[PDB]
Amino acid sequence: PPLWRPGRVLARLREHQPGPVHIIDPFKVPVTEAVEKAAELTRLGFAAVLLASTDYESFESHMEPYVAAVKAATPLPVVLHFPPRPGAGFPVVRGADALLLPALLGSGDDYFVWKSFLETLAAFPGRIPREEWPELLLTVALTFGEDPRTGDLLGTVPVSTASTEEIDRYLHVARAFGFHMVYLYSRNEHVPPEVVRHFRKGLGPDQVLFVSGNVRSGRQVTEYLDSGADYVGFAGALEQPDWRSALAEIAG
Amino acid sequence: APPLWRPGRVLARLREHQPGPVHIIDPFKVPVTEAVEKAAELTRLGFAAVLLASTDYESFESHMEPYVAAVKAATPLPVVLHFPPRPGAGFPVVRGADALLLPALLGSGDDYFVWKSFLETLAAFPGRIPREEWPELLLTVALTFGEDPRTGDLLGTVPVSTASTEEIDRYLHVARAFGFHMVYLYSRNEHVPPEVVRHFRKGLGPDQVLFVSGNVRSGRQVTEYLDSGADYVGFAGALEQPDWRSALAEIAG
Ligand SMILES: CC(C)=CCC/C(C)=C/CC/C(C)=C\CO[C@H](COP(=O)(O)O)C(=O)O
Ligand SMILES: CC(C)=CCC/C(C)=C/CC/C(C)=C\CO[C@H](COP(=O)(O)O)C(=O)O
Ligand SMILES: [Mg+2]
Repeated sequence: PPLWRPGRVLARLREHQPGPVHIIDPFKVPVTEAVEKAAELTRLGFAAVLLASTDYESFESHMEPYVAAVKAATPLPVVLHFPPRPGAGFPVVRGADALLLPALLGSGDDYFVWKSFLETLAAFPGRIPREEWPELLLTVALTFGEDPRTGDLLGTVPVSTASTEEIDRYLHVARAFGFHMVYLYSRNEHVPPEVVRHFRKGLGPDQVLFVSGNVRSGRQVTEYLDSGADYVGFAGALEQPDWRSALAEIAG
Repeated sequence: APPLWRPGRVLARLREHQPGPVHIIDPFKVPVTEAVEKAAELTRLGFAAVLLASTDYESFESHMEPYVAAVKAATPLPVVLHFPPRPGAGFPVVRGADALLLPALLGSGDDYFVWKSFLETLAAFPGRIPREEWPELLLTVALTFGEDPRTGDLLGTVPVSTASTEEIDRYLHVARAFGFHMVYLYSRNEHVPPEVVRHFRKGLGPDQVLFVSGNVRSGRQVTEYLDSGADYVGFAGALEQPDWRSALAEIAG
């Protein structure tokens, strides 16, 4: 089993053409609605389905059957993205194709910078046979704009864009440590397109670049893809009754 | 549960013990009876720990479990293992060791030796050894100085540039933000520059332990490195000879 080495999911993300990726928050979206949504993602040509949230409780009992219901509705890989908790590490369930593991390089708490990875692997394989574990996508995760919620929870400080000094240090780490992916996120604002370009030009060719946060239009998706993002994530735009119209606009 | 990667007793002792020399016994070259004779002397000098370390090893578990047990019966000092990892296995480990020094070779061109060795080692934990009997892990930034094709060929290391502080400062930023426990500055064929030691001491947090080793053969060298800010000054080869008692007395005095 690849585990922390590159596997099937990373290969699919590297070779698929760039595009939008819908993110289903499984603790806010009822499983029946997630299944209806998942059936549409497949038709649009998205590369994967991400299940992600800042908050979670009773993870294993909720997520194992939630992941199975989504997998029955779409052939796309199902990737989990959640923060770790001291004493447990990152949450995991069998059936997920991959876990996106964020190393929060801008956090003031070394647990969220990377020690969460050590706690997670110490606990591996735990309850799940090694042969059935999801693959791990080792990711540099950076936050942009004022965000006291993630700051309070994970210790993140917004990345300073007054110079490229801080991002240049993250680029050196992303390259030398052989991270698989970089995830640029803004909870309350927008990751700057020029930061996306700086990362695309500074990363190796096989390092996958995700951008998300407040993407609500196809124009925003296009601008980020033109700036070099491999995938543009969006969750909140579809957390409403008229999600089918919003999805068609974002994917158009 | 074992502290494992969290700070434990061995790190607390390294943090609080008086700075000084630390002898490193290569267990694949030094016979165990000589290691035991050495261990008794290191105890008298009040060194902080006994390191068992080597670039090379074979049949690790069967050789090291009895070797560590004999050294532990000879000294009350913590026994710390320091060896390179191997893809497919991670770092080598035996029960009985108090701690394993885990080197993140930040200057390597191979990401396995930069840090993925840590992921393979923890994945494999607990493995063949019960959780409660595992050694503590000392998370360490490991940096090499001077021409060294042996470590370059084995682990992908490139000598750290001392032409400016650009490279070193990036390693300090990582050492601090990632919360490494220790920094180990090593030169196989030359000497780590005392000024680099001082730059690291000034740049590290107060609880980050700084080790320097490589070609230390005299007490004057130990004093110079301790005066430059090293917490511990390692030495192996100086004692790999018949007149080791004289050499130890000169390095420790
Ligand atoms: C901070 C970090 C990057 C990782 C640590 C783990 C962590 C907190 C993972 C949860 C997923 C996440 C980064 C943000 C939540 O929502 C956005 C979509 O936003 P929108 O509703 O605005 O589209 C998403 O899932 O990407
Ligand atoms: C490259 C690195 C720092 C870590 C990777 C793992 C690794 C190769 C561990 C083995 C220990 C080591 C760094 C060097 C061997 O001898 C010196 C003492 O030298 P002297 O005989 O000149 O006194 C020592 O043990 O420190
Ligand atoms: Mg494990």
